[PDB]
Amino acid sequence: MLKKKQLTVLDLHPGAGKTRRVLPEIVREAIKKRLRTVILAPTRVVAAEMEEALRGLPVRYMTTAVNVTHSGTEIVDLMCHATFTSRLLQPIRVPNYNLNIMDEAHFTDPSSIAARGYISTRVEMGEAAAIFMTATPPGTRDAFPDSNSPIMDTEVEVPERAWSSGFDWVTDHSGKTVWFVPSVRNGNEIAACLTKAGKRVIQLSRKTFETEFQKTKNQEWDFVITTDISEMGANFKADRVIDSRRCLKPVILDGERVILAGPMPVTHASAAQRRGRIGRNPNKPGDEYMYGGGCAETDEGHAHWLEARMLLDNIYLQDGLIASLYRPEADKVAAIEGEFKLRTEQRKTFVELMKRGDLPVWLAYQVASAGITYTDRRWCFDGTTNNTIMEDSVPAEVWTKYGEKRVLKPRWMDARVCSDHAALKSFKEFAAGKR
Ligand SMILES: CC(C)c1cc2ncccc2[nH]1
Repeated sequence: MLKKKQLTVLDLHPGAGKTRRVLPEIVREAIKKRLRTVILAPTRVVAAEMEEALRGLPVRYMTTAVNVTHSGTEIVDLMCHATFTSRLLQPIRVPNYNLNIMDEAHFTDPSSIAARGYISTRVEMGEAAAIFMTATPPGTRDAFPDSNSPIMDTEVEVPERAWSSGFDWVTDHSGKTVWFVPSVRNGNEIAACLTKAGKRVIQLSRKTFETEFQKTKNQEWDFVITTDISEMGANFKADRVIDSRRCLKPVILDGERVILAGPMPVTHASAAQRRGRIGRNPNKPGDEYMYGGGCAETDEGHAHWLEARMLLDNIYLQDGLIASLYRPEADKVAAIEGEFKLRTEQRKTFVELMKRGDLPVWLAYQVASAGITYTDRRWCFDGTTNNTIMEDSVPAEVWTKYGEKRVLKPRWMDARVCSDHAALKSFKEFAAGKR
C-alpha cells in the first residue's frame, strides 16, 4: 500500500475495524519506513477517537480537539480534512507527505473533495502514496453492505412533519434510535413532536456537532435527530436507524444564485452510511433500519463539486499546473481546470471570506472575483428586492458598520447563508461588519 504512485481504497464494510485495527498497523509500518505521513479526520470528534486508537504512537495532533504534549519527534501528522485544504490555500508551507491517509473518505463537503483531488493528483504524478478509507467509495451502487451483525431492513413511510396518528411504530419502540432528517429545520419539527410525546431528544448538525455529540455519551436519550453529518464516522449505542432517505442539494442557477433544492433522495453511499450506524455489534443481531424512500445519484450537478474546483484552482501544485478532481468523482461537475484561478490579492480575499467570514465557497468566490475587499460589506445591501432575505416572514434588517438600519439584500444570493436561524444570525453579523 505504502509504495509511491499507489492509491489504495480500503473498502472494508462499516464497522470492520478500518480505524481501530487497520489504521494503527498502517501507521507503525509508515514510521518503520520513515514515510512523512498525514492522517485526515473528517471531524474533531473522529480526531479524538483516532487519538484513542493510536495512543502510544508518535503522532502530532494538529487540532485542539486533543490535549497532548508533543515530543517533536513525530513524522506522522493528524489534522481535519478542512484544516489540510485550508493550510494548502494559505501562504503556509505544507510538507509534501510521502503517505496520505484519509479516514471517512466518502465525505462530500467541498474541502474534503478538494483534498482527495490534490492527493490523487500527487499520486498520479508519481510523487506520493495514498490510502482512502471508506466502505462507500464514489459511485457505489450498494445501499445495503455487509455488517457485523444481521440488520432488519424495512421500507416504510417515515414522517417528515409532526404527526398525531399513523406512525405508532416510531414511538412504541423502547430502544435508542438515530433518525436522519434532510435539514435542521425539519429535525426541529420532528424533535418538538417527539419531545411533546415524552421522548428525550438530542439534535445534531454541522455547527453544533462537537458539543451536542458529547450529550449522547453524558446523558440518557431516546432519539438522536441528525442531518447527514452523522454519516462521517459518528458512532452511537443504538438499536434502530430511521432514515428519511432525503437530503438538500445546493444548486447554482444561471451561475448567479445558489438555492437549496429538494428535499430529494440521498445517494447509495449516504444511505449505506446512515444504515451503517447500526448492526455494528456482533453480539446484538436484529438492529432495525427503517427507510422512507429510494436512492438516486443526486451528487451530479451538486454545487459542492463546483466549489471543490474553485478551491483546487487556487492551490499551488507546480508552476501553472492545477490538481484535478479524484477520477471516480470528476464527472459530477462540468468545469474546466483553471477557470476559477484568481490573482494574488483576489485569492487572499477569497481565502479570508471563507476562513474568517465563514461564507460558503461559491459566495466567497463571487465577492473576491468582483474585486471587493474583505471588509467592504456594501454588497450585502445593494441586490435586487428578489434577493431580500426574510426573517419570521418580514425582511431581515441589520445596523451597518456606518450605524444605518438597512434591509439585508445581498448582491449574490446563496440560500446557505439563511438555511436556519443560526446561519442567518451569523450572516447578519457579517453584514454588520462584526467579523
Ligand atoms: C494543537 C494545535 C495548537 C496545533 C499543533 C500544531 N502543530 C503544527 C502546526 C499547527 C498546529 N496546531
